[PDB]
Amino acid sequence: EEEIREAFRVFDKDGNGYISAAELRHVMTNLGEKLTDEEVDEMIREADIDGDGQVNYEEFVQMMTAK
Ligand SMILES: [Ca+2]
Ligand SMILES: [Ca+2]
Repeated sequence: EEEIREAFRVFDKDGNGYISAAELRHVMTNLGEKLTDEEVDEMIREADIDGDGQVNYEEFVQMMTAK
């Protein structure tokens, strides 16, 4: 849907394909709830399921969607 994807398009402001923790916090800002840098690091954790040291779009799905 646009909600998830298109807002994700705004989320990736640069459209680089890759999400940083800092951008997680952006999405968090969009979400209303803004967590601090500390938590943003936890965003790497919760968002980084593949374990590459980065947050990607696939993982953006894997974080919310999960399994
Ligand atoms: Ca980005
Ligand atoms: Ca990753």
